[PDB]
Formats: sequence, C-alpha cells, structure tokens
Amino acid sequence: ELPEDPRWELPRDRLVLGKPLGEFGQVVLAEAIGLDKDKPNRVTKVAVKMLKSDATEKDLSDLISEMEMMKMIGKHKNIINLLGACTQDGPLYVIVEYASKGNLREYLQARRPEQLSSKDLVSCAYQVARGMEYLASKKCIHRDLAARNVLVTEDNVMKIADFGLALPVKWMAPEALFDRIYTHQSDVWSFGVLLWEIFTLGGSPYPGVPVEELFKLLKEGHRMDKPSNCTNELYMMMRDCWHAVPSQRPTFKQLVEDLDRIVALTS
Ligand SMILES: CNC(=O)n1ccc2cc(Oc3ccnc(NC(=O)c4ccc(C5CCN(CCO)CC5)cc4)c3)c(OCCOC)cc21
Ligand SMILES: [Cl-]
Repeated sequence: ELPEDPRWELPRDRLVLGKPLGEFGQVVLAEAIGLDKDKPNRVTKVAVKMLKSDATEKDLSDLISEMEMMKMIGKHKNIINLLGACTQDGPLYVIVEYASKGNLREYLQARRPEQLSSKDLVSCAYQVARGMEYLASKKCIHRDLAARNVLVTEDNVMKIADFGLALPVKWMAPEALFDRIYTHQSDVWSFGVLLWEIFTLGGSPYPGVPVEELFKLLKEGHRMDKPSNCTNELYMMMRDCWHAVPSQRPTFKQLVEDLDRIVALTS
C-alpha cells in the first residue's frame, strides 16, 4: 500500500485510458479530465506509465522511485514533466506530458528526403542541450542519452525521457563502458552521438562494428566521421563531446551557449 501525496494525486474516474503507446514498464495513451483546477472541464491528452501484468516487487519499487525523482526535479520546457498520479485503490499510474510525434529517431527517419531545414535540426539540438543543462543543474545524471530517449510534441518541442533510472553501448563514454562511472561528462559524450544522429536524420552509429571491436577503437582514438549535410563547426562540437579525458569535454552550459549562437546565424 503506497502513501498518498495530495500535490500529485489524480482520481481514477478523471483518467480515460486509450491505446498502447510503448511496451521496462507499460505505457498507454490517455485523457485526463480537469488537471488544471482553473479549468476543470478541459480534457488533456497524457501518457500513463504503469507496470506490466507479470511485474515483480522490485519493478514496483523502481516505478515508485522514478515517480519520487520526477517530483524533486521540477518543471522545464525540454523534459517529460510529471502531471499527476493514481497511487490508491488500484495499480500505480504515473501520468506525464504526451508527445504526439514520437521519439526523435523515428521523427527524423520519417522526415528523410514534411522537410526539415538546417535551422530546424540545430534548434532540435539546442532544445536537447537546454533540457540537459536543466537536469545537470538539478544533479540528475541521465546514463542513457539518445534520440530514442528524446520525445517530440505537437508543437515541435524536444523533451528528454527516461532520465535518472536506477544497443546502448554505442552511446556510452569509455569510462562508463569500462568502469561503470556515470557522470555529467559521460552524458556529454552521449550528446555528441545525439548530434551525429540529428545530422544523419536518425542514423545508426558505428555501423557494422561489433561490441568487442568498439572497446578497442575508442581506446586507440577512432571517432565517427562527419555527416554529409553537416558543417565543420557542428562536427567540432561532436569531436569536443568525444574528448578522451572527461574534464576536457564541454559542459551543457557551453553547448547551450554555442548552439544558441549557431541557431541565430543559420537560415
Ligand atoms: C523518467 N521517466 C519518464 O521520463 N517517463 C515517465 C513516464 C513516461 C512515459 C513515456 O511514454 C511516452 C510519453 C509521451 N509520449 C509518448 N509517445 C509515444 O510513445 C508515441 C510513439 C510513436 C508515435 C507515432 C504513431 C504513428 N505516427 C505515424 C504518423 O501518424 C507517428 C507517431 C506516437 C506516440 C510516450 C516516456 O517516454 C519514453 C518511453 O516511451 C515508451 C517516458 C516516461
Ligand atoms: Cl495534480
């Protein structure tokens, strides 16, 4: 039996569950009635994460921990924000903001040659940087930053997902891969691969490279090549994110500052 929290508790009769959206815990589309108490007759489209039918006691503990983490972090434009929850007299439902256009990898893959400009791709990169600047300032390490874990809203807002949970190897920094040392600097390495994903329109990184070979290539100092539709300045930003010593990588503050200047100058 879970403790009630009046700040976040939505009644179950205010939540109409819809189609399944995604299958590490089950997610469904839903409609919430009267979230903003200013307008109690308004319907809001929401994503509702829950446990699977064959879920353990440890899975419940993780999903509770995930909910409590999201309360502490607070609201930002470029993250999947908590909107409410159903904890009492039924299954745990963690209600969050709905992102109608899916994850960023599929969004880009679908829109390969409506078309997206150069300015749209750098804007997309800036919003992911701005959202990670926030999560870093709230002391939250992602551990798994990628285009699959960025969602896209109806109004083209990039929202970071699956942040701070208690193949992925191609996004991990060497220190994270070898020693399991996850830091804010290892999330920058992962952001570098996320840039490479954006400017390849959802490309698969290190293609035809097995797991055993990828350990050696990074140790020896090999990196991914420049994309075709991509400037030199933006590739230097990728290469700086992929610096071997973690202290020498840029911060998300610097990346936000650099990307803000680039979006302004791009057409
Ligand atoms: C730290 N904890 C958290 O961050 N989280 C807590 C709860 C939680 C819930 C999450 O699920 C959500 C949230 C918001 N939106 C979604 N959207 C979709 O799945 C979606 C996917 C694909 C389509 C496509 C449908 C078909 N057409 C085709 C053209 O018409 C193209 C769009 C449309 C929609 C899922 C989540 O996202 C990551 C995992 O997703 C399974 C992170 C979460
Ligand atoms: Cl609420």
